[PDB]
Amino acid sequence: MYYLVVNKGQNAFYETLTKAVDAETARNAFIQSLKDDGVQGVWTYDDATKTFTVQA
Repeated sequence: MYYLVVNKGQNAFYETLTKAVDAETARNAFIQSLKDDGVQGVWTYDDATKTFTVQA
């Protein structure tokens, strides 16, 4: 569905919000594009917030 992501590492901050239809879809589909920008990091998304944080 509509989830937002925020990448946090040591010297790079990138966050994007895109329509993913579902959860794991946002987990698999979004993670690719979200990583497509800042793959270097790995995200940890919450359900309470509905946001993933790609941290490297």
